[PDB]
Amino acid sequence: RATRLKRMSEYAAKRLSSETREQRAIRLARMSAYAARRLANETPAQRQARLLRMSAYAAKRQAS
DNA sequence: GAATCTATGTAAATTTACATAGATTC
Repeated sequence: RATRLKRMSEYAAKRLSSETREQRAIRLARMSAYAARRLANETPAQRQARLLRMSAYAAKRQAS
């Protein structure tokens, strides 16, 4: 696992550092579309858990 | 406070694209 995960991270990082502007823009656009649909399709339970995590993070940022 | 976007990790189909956590933007 560690040997696989380390090598996976190396491959990913290597791809990322060599991305063209266009490749990065595409990847980010796809991620923002993915997040937006996840947000659109959230259940009431998922929404509540998310808002609680976000308030926890905000409080944490506030304290440091 | 909450919407929105993104850096990071890695499950699943070497490379894609998913998924989470958390950072930014409003």
